[PDB]
Amino acid sequence: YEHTAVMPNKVGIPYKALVERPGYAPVHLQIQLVNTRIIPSTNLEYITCKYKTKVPSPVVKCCGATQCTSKPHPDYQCQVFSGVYPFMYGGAYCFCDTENTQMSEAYVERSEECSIDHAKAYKVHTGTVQAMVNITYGSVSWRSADVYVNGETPAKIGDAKLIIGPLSSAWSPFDNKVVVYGHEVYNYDFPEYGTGKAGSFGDLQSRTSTSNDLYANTNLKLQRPQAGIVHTPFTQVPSGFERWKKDKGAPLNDVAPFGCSIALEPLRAENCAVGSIPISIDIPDAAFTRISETPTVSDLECKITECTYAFDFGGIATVAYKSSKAGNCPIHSPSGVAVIKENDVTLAESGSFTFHFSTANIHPAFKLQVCTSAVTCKGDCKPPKQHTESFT
Repeated sequence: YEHTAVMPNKVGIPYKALVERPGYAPVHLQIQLVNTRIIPSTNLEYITCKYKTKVPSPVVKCCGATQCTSKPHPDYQCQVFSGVYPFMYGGAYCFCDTENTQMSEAYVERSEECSIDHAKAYKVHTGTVQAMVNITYGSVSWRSADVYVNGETPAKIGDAKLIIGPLSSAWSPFDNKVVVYGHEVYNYDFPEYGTGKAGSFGDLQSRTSTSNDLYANTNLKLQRPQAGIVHTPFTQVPSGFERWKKDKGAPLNDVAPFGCSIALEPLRAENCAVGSIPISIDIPDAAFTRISETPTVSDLECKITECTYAFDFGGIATVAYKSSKAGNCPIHSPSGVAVIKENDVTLAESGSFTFHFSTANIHPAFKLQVCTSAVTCKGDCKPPKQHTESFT
């Protein structure tokens, strides 16, 4: 058999239904989401970190002069200072007194912390969405399995064949450009490709964690060594990675709508309850039984004892019933007013039983259906005083 419906995209609660083909006894289907992962497709543009300005030793070219060349280093800086006469330990340095020479040489590179703490700049496309469902039907125990959310791909949970999706809405918490740092992700909308602005977010952009070409823009500027002393002073804007790491906005783990955490390894968005899931289950024929051996149910009445429209199962009702034969058969309320905790009941001779339920209505109007027959419990005027509520 094959039963189709639509269920809500909510994780913790189960979705219950009664699938029934005439001639056979109904079987209770109960399928519950556990995970719901809208996983986009990401490619790593670069990883930005805090820089380090390495300074190879300055060559002091006594009497004469030493012009330099340009070199293939990131943010490399030449300039030569004139008239230094430096003073090392235990004497002066090369008394020419108009040396016309000094070589301040500074260039940017990755720091040792760059391999431990870096912010990766991912681009984002729509990608895919999947989940992991847990299903029970009839008498078979709970069985769970990862399943794609789309109309095409089926899934073998036990023996029954499952098809869910596509998701009723294409909304995703992410957007075209995101930044991953640590365990968290930020919707920083403008990672820069090869155009850094000297210390905002992108100032040392490395195409990967080990690229041998680090686009460095830090306004590295060399300065005169004053009063005749050998050192390579410089002055650059503070790190942009440090600035972003300091004054970032809130993460997307804490401002994402629809209440979803953000797993990082596939860069998922777990349990983000929005929309609906079309559902189509294919149950084995063996799961059904001939209606001859199941309890026929007639001479039925439903008295509501007491209830309250809270999230939890704040409801009790009792149905009186005149038996046909002893057995065990299911319950389900297909209406949207009430949701019933109990799945199956043992009907003995004159079996009158009770069931608990939850509702959001002041005066309910749900109709219970117990083992191939329907009884309407109008319900009483119930008082007031995380779970399933229609609330319409």
